Amino acid sequence: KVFGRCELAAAMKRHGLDNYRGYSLGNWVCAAKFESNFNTQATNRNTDGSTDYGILQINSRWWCNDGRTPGSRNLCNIPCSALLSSDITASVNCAKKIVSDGNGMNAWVAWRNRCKGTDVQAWIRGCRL
Repeated sequence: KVFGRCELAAAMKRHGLDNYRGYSLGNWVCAAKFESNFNTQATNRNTDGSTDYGILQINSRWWCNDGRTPGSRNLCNIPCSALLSSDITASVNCAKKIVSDGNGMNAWVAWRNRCKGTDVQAWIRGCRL
């Protein structure tokens, strides 16, 4: 599914992402915009055999179980396929762990390249949630 800008903002807010760990809602919306273009089915296969999944392009190396190494890593305790659901619950809950892992939102390259240092409030402008 491809979310609308404010539709996603509303959903993320519903899941308590607004100001989570000091990161305003606009940061999360901006991140999704440039990581997957608001597409929950977005998948990115890296040249290392790993894959980034979903709306927030979470990498399979550490955060989910893709069936190749059960019992290993999988810090979010979920099958990577769960990150491809139209229901963003899994992606959001896993993102909360990622953002608390010590590198803030810098764990998302698209965010650090196109969102960081900008007025992310623009991403929720007109949403009046």
